[PDB]
Amino acid sequence: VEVLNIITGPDSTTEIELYLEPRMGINSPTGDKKEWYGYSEVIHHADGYDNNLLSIQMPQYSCARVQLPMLNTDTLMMWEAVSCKTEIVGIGSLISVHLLEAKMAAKEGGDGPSQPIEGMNYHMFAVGGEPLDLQGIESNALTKYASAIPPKTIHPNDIAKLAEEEKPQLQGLVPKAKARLDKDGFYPIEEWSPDPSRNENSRYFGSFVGGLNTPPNLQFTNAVTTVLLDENGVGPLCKGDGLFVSAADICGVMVKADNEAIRYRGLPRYFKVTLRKRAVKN
Amino acid sequence: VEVLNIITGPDSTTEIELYLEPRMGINSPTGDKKEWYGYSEVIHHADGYDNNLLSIQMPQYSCARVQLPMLNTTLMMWEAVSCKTEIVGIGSLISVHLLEAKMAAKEGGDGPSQPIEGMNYHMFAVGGEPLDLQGIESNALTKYASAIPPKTIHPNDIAKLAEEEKPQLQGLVPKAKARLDKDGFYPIEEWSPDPSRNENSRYFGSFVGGLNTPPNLQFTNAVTTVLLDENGVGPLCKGDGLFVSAADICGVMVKADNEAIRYRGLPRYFKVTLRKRAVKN
Amino acid sequence: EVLNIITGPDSTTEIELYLEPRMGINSPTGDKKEWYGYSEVIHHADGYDNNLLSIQMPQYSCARVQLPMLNDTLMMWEAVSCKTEIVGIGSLISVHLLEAKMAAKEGGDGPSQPIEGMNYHMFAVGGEPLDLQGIESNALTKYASAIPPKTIHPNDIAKLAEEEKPQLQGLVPKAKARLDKDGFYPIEEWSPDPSRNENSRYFGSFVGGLNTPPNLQFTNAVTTVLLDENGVGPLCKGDGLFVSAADICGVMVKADNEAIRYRGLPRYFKVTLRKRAVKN
Amino acid sequence: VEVLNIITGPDSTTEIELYLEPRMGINSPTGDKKEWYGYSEVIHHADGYDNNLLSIQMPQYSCARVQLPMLNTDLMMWEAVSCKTEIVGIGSLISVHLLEAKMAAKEGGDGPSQPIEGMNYHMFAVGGEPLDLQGIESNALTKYASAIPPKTIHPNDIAKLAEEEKPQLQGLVPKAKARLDKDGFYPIEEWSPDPSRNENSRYFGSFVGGLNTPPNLQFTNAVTTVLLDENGVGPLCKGDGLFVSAADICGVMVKADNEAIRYRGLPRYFKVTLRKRAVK
Amino acid sequence: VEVLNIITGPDSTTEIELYLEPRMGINSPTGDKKEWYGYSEVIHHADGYDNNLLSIQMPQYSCARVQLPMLNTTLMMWEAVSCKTEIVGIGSLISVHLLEAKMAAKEGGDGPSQPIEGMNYHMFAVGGEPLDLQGIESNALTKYASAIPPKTIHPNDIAKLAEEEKPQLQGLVPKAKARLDKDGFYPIEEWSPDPSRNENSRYFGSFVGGLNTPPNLQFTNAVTTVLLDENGVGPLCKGDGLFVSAADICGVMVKADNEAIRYRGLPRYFKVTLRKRAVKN
Ligand SMILES: [Mg+2]
Ligand SMILES: [Mg+2]
Ligand SMILES: [Mg+2]
Ligand SMILES: [Mg+2]
Ligand SMILES: [Mg+2]
Ligand SMILES: [Mg+2]
Ligand SMILES: [Mg+2]
Ligand SMILES: [Mg+2]
Ligand SMILES: [Mg+2]
Ligand SMILES: [Mg+2]
Repeated sequence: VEVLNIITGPDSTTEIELYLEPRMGINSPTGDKKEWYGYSEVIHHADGYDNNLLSIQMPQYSCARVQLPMLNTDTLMMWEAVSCKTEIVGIGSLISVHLLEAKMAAKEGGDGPSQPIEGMNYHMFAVGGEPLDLQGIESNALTKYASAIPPKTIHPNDIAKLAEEEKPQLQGLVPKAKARLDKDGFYPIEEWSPDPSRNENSRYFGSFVGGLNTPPNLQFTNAVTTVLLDENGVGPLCKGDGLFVSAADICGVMVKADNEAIRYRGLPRYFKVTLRKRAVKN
Repeated sequence: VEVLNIITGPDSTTEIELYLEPRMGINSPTGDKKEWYGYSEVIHHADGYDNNLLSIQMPQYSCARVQLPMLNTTLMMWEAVSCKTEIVGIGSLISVHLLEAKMAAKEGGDGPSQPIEGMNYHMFAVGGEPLDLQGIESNALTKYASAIPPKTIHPNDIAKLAEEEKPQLQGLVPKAKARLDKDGFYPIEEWSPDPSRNENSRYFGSFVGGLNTPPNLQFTNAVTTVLLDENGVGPLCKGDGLFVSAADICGVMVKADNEAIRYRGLPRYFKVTLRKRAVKN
Repeated sequence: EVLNIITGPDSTTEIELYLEPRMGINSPTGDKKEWYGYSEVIHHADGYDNNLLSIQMPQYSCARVQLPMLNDTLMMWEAVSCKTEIVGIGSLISVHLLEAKMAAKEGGDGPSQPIEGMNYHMFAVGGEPLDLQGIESNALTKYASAIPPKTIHPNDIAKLAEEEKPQLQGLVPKAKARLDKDGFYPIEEWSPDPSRNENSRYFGSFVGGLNTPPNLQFTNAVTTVLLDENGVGPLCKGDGLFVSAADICGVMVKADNEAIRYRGLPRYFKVTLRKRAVKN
Repeated sequence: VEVLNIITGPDSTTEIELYLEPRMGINSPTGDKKEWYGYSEVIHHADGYDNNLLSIQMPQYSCARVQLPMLNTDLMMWEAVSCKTEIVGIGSLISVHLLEAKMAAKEGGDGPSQPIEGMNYHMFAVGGEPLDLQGIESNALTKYASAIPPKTIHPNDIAKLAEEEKPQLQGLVPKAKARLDKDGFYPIEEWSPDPSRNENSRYFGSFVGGLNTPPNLQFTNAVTTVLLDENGVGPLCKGDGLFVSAADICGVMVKADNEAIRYRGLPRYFKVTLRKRAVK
Repeated sequence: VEVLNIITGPDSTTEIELYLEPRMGINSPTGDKKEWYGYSEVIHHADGYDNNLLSIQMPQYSCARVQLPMLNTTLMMWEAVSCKTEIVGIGSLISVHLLEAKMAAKEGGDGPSQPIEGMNYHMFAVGGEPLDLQGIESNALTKYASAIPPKTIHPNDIAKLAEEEKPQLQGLVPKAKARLDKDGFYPIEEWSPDPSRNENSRYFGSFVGGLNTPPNLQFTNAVTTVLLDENGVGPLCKGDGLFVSAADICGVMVKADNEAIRYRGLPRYFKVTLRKRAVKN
């Protein structure tokens, strides 16, 4: 669409708010594993080699489409996302040093606190007028993944369909390994990144701090607004009067006392997005 | 309501100042545990599983309401424009002779104590009404002690989820909402500022986790925090009250005899500048 | 001589590409294809007890992109700005890395050590190949030779006698090259040359050590401006744009002997160009 | 005071420069302990419990009053506008041959010493009256030695709480207030700048704690600190006195024989620029 | 000199570029120790106590005077306005096969070497005359070796304090002053830029200490450092000389056999832009 003038006058703006709950692999507070909702299943070093890596061991992106007030119901209009407030909620919970099943931080014979949540932090949020474009990669192209119908997750080679001999290409950049973030708890973080070659109609912001013992470093405020306008002053334009929000917030890992295996911990993300009416020509 | 013009002229502005003392769990310098005022009770890895987690083992938010000069006695409200805030007693964190603290030296050494280090949780807020809180749990089935009168409130006190439903609290339970309306009552480990409310508050928060992290803190009187939003409107004080809230966990001390920890908190100063703002009811 | 910016329709263009990492195993083909995007294993005495191999030496990526052919006024493409991203940062959360050391005590079943340690990140956009300056940490390191050569070393150009090679631990002005070949110039021997690169813009950071947490951001909301203090960006000779990159994201540690491999990630570039009038 | 116009003309500005030497506890290069000037006395975990903690084990604030050119000879005050401040001798922190310092190597080794590292407390202040101080105790019942005359003042020297009320000092005791009116006298561990006062002072402070943390310090003559408030008004010098205050704990050394520590401080330079301000 | 107008005209500016090679102590790629050019000699904890500390064990400041085009053949001086500067060879710091370096693995492993890490000291200066230095000692009674002719100069070489007064040098001795007037002669561990002088120089310094700290270094040709003071005046080049100074310790290597260290330095590049300035004498 050709983008024309910002529409002025009353009822020219609106605001939408929502939460994305974390999809760390145990994605429902129902069923056998409900006690660990908001965490991954336990991961051991030879998972994906000695056995098939399960979807419940692979933190995934969160996403939602929000229905906007129907436009075009004079001038053809679309909702334009201009700015958002986003917040990781429950950061205070990460002070706990009495984590159930967690390794004790003390010498043998001590009675110390648990190790708290620490280690790799992966934080991303996106706002767009259509689903977020993803690019696939593998750290280990020959990782063994559990297979189900219906699929619980999608892997880059499910799309790229390289033969065993060509799958090492996935440790680099395989142009065919592309997808849209159209399903919540379905695309693993460890295999999918936002695609900087697309996303012309989305904005995304991410940080990663790696390692297993690194201090989680997180801020929270309602005083900071993220501007979603591009260099021409145009924000994401909401196709079908739909706003698409995407998130991933791995806040670290817990370490299990009995075998020192880990689980990822995620927190919910809040979004408040401000939108204005923009005139367009088809 | 509808905000109109900033009121100008003589006595159109005012300033308030106060201290919030830390509520790390031992919240009074009186009684059995008064020696540990400004610290938590000792915490061990199985507390809340093998026993009931005590209110005194849970660092809590500080809060106060400050009465302003009464207005309307043009409708007018006090509008908080800016504040100076400061953590006081940072230099006390240099101590390497902490009472009962683990020695930082090999066996047979005479080294210093481990100083205060590890997880830092710093938050201040200024608002025209109590700060909105959202409940969470790191572990939904943590066992909590029940004191008389009750010393803390927990998210499930409000959500009233059945034991099979409580794992919802590891995510976002919308019913688990409260207002920061009592000093030393809302635990930091279960309550966060609610970003879905707080339209009339400003909050600023930082967390650095782990047990060994260096506390990293600045102090100055040369920095002003602006409380105005994108429209140039600050918090509007309902009932001619200003609400201030804080949490400042500065780290942990480690006990020599069993390597259990206590949180350490420091007091926070606030100076808030306000101006009269015309409003339409 | 640089004249006015060209105005009007079709006065600008955009080009997009990916540079794949060249950490030493530079092809997903042959005996070592399973470690594409990683280096060969490195041990402390490699380059002393044996010849250091090209596959053990992370290298710069580069490509030349053909622009729309230009040519009233003579015209060059001028690189104004770019968006660049490291892609696949999410893959660095893996704690089940094949052959990696276990992060737990003997008798544990803990996760693998994740990728961590030294990060070397550089990107460059230029109207001609990036100028490089040669150095050696250890001037007498032994390097393997092949024909065709898999890498070029500063002394291949400087041609110092063995007694003079210690000069390469400082600054040897003759040890200069141009980044004209992808997966050829080792990071550990070649730096962007600050005495040239008049027609190139480069940006780099290094955080060293073997245990350091990788610290990486990714966004599409940040533009890097390529204009100099006079408002002139890279001017594209032969209607070619030259992009260069190095992204060492850290190392993996082998369970067997605690030897390491470097890990690199691909880098995306989008470069916005405008027509600049020039004279001669 | 009601503040009026800046006074312009010749002789309307002046510049003050001086050094504050560190007061880490060994506050003089004379006497039995002179070898450790610029360090604290050694500190053990049980000091203040098993024995009385000494003034020489407690880093203290540095301060000076500087007399300015007298005004209202026969209403004007000096206004501090800006300052350049520098920690001098930062290069000395590279030493890995510190006297009596723990060796950084395994038993059997001949490694370097541990260098200065761990908790860094850096503060400077410029004001037109003494810096206001608020008292606190990390441990309210710490036992302090009493010298004659007194070498330090403690918060309860002013608050005078009974031993049963002293745990109040682990929070905020409003009675525990003092002015930084004496060099090498106010312990950093018990006194902080009082943010409820200091309306006529500007202070700047950074702390990074722990025993293992790297010192992180900058030095330049290219940065000016502005002392003006939101109204463009700097500190106004009461009685034509400028007050400068500092604390620069750069880290600790570890003793080889018992692993006890001494704090190490460095001297701080100030250049303050002042102008005449009319006042009612 | 009273400073007047910037001189405009076609031949009113010039640009100089040069390298300063590192003086970590082994200061020439010739002689017995040429193999360790760009490093210090090995350093042990008791050096300067059980023995005389050698000049080759003490990182030193680099410096050069560049001859500018002669002016005054009305009265004029070269004014340094801005520079680009760069640490060259940062990529070399990825090496984990350092000759003679400690293995980063358990006994019986075959791990990589420990790479260059630990203390980073980075300083550059541009002046119209030699940089002013202030002397200090971490340990006033360190024993310095005394070569003929001297290979370094020590603060007490200028302050001439008796042994009983030398502890003054752990603070600030006003007499301990020098000018950075010789390449590889002034140890970093004893000499800092003098902030009480250097009215006609600009210096920029950073230090990160410890033995295990990751080097943290950037490189670009997109960053220009402005040398103009508050008044818009850059350094004025006395006798038509430009004075550049540097120190770039990038970390230490750790020896396998006894875990003694060597410092490692890298070369620094300078491009300085100068303009003609009128002055009055
Ligand atoms: Mg490919
Ligand atoms: Mg595109
Ligand atoms: Mg829910
Ligand atoms: Mg809301
Ligand atoms: Mg040379
Ligand atoms: Mg040049
Ligand atoms: Mg009190
Ligand atoms: Mg006050
Ligand atoms: Mg002196
Ligand atoms: Mg001076």
